[PDB]
Amino acid sequence: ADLEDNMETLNDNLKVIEKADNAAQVKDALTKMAAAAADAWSATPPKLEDKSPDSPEMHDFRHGFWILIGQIHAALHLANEGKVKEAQAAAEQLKCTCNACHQKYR
Amino acid sequence: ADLEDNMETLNDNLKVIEKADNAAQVKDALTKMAAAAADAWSATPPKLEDKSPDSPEMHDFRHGFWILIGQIHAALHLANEGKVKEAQAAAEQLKCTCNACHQKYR
Amino acid sequence: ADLEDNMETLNDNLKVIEKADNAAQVKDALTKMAAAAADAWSATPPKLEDKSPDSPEMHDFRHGFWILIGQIHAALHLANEGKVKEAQAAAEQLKCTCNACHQKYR
Amino acid sequence: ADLEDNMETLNDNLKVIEKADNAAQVKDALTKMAAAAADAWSATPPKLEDKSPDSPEMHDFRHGFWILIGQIHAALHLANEGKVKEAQAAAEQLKCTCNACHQKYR
Ligand code: HEC
Ligand code: HEC
Ligand code: HEC
Ligand code: HEC
Ligand SMILES: [Cu+2]
Ligand SMILES: [Cu+2]
Repeated sequence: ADLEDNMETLNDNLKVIEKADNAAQVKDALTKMAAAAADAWSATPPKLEDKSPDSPEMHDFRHGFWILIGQIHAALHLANEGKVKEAQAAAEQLKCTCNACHQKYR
Repeated sequence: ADLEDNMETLNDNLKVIEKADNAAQVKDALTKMAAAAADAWSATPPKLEDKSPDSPEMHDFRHGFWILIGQIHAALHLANEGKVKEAQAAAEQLKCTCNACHQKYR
Repeated sequence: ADLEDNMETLNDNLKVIEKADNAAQVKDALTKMAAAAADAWSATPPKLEDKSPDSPEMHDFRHGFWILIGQIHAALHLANEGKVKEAQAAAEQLKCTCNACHQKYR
Repeated sequence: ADLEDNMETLNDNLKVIEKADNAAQVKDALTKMAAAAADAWSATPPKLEDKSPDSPEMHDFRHGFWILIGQIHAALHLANEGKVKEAQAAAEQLKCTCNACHQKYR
């Protein structure tokens, strides 16, 4: 999609997890978010349309995305091991990368 | 997806990346493999239908999707950093994980 | 340290962790847990002294060592933000990875 | 310990990883760089002695060791499967997270 769209894609599935009924709901959000990640991972955001894509600062906006996905599929290692409340909670305790990025980069 | 088509996409991108020129195809191909081995996460294997789905075998079967998916995203990290070939590199070392499964759960 | 030793260390620091009181008292045994898991990662127990170091069945064994200290730090990663009972919770899913391996190769 | 000397632990061990020819040298070096990361993780650098441990400057700063030990361990993977060319070829690559959190927070 586009950097801004992707970001609402993840605003969606992150409350649909918090809402999560079952273990497929979670499983499906987490999918459509690492899906939704990668797409962001390759964008240049507003601010840093001045830093090279080689810049230390782009590595890191790009590494914010790294981190995120690791946090996601580690939520998926808890959705697929039968326990959703702990997966749900990895998905809340996830906003720490979210705000991390924004503050640096939005 | 069904397992063996997930596995086919997996294999097919493992060839793309192997035969890739630049940052995109690697990124695009590893982005595909992601969703792919994401999906197989839950998909169930024949040889483990006679183990509970909340068993240490089934845990340790899904756990190999955890991994896999990460070497993929770690490679994506170098793909998404311009380090084209060494994403191709990372692509090949992946294959410890893929195998390690096959020799346990195929 | 050889095998059994890295283990009980990993298995003592677990108890230390469950009961402990502060994020810095649960830190240092999640670091202990790790450091030992690093030294366990070179190991080759009896059930796999059987097979080769290039064996995939060797590679899968030294992969729960990858997983584990992966999630050890996902657990270390919560202590550091004042999240104690969450990172003591991570300490408890994290043993489905002690699980995985024992059910295969001990 | 205080973070200061942690950040010269890490550096030299890079000196001592690209000053290897074989496993343990590249396999142990990386070992203690993980301890190196582990303790630093908790410390408040000079430049955030004004912000709260709940703050997204800190969340992010100490997320940067999260990564690191991933990139380290991940290069210890290949160190343990025997792959020195591939774990050294990969330790110097971690580079772009050394110099990523420097430029931001150092
Ligand atoms: C590295 C990313 C991988 C590649 C390349 C392939 N796989 Fe797998 N895989 C696994 C099992 C138990 C099967 C059996 C299929 C079934 O029973 O229906 C498969 C299947 C395949 C196939 C072909 C299957 C066919 O009949 O056509 C290919 C070509 C293939 N896989 C390639 C196990 C696993 C697994 C468990 C965690 C890992 C991660 C991978 N395989 C990874 C790869
Ligand atoms: C937390 C993640 C873990 C705990 C807690 C324990 N293990 Fe391990 N383990 C593994 C093997 C292959 C052995 C063989 C023992 C031998 O060498 O004879 C063990 C052993 C233990 C022991 C008993 C030690 C003794 O004989 O005196 C305990 C209490 C124990 N383990 C607890 C394999 C693995 C492994 C593979 C990657 C995982 C990650 C762990 N074990 C993890 C834990
Ligand atoms: C690794 C970096 C990264 C993290 C992670 C990230 N964002 Fe963003 N986010 C950005 C950037 C850059 C912008 C501003 C992009 C722009 O203005 O074009 C942004 C902006 C947004 C926007 C503005 C949308 C718009 O269309 O104007 C929303 C909504 C948002 N983030 C939600 C989220 C949520 C929810 C999460 C976690 C589920 C998240 N973001 C995680 C980098 C990130
Ligand atoms: C998570 C953030 C982060 C990581 C990752 C990081 N640094 Fe540091 N670095 C810092 C901070 C903060 C300081 C300031 C040290 C102080 O005086 O407390 C620093 C300082 C240093 C120094 C100067 C030591 C001094 O006494 O001033 C060196 C050398 C250094 N880092 C090397 C490295 C290397 C090599 C790596 C990667 C293996 C690395 N750093 C990774 C944050 C980081
Ligand atoms: Cu965090
Ligand atoms: Cu990087």
